Amino acid sequence: MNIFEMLRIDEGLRLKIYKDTEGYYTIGIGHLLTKSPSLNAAKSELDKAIGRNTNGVITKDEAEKLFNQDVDAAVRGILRNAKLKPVYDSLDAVRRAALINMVFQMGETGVAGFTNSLRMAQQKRWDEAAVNLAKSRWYNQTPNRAKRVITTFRTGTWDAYK
Ligand SMILES: [Cl-]
Ligand SMILES: [Cl-]
Repeated sequence: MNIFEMLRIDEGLRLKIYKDTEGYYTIGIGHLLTKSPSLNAAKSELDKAIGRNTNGVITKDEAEKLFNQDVDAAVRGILRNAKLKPVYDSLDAVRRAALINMVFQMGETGVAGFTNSLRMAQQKRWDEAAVNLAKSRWYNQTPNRAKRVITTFRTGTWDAYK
């Protein structure tokens, strides 16, 4: 298990534009294209991202390409964030993947507002963090995923993903 396989499981893989759980246009392995309700807009963002006229359809390789970029960006976002970096560097490799997952799903910003959970984790108070993380819109809107991510953070193992 690793970050790539972990997110591939949580996000799935779709080669045609689709709407995510929030109703926004997305493609591939959870690559958000736009918050706009315009499909044309979304198609515009897709073509720009891929470098061709896709007509809203991409290949597997193109999808995996975007995924790599997205993961890399996520990580760099964490390291560049003052709120995040210290937590990240305090963690073991498994829990680090849990935090990348969250950023990938919700943005640096969104995650940096789990301040309290962030602090407990820094302190290695796993159970408490777990409970606090669950008191969130995140958990109530996508509970199965959120549970997987939260057990990961809490235990430091890949159990939820088996
Ligand atoms: Cl892009
Ligand atoms: Cl879910």
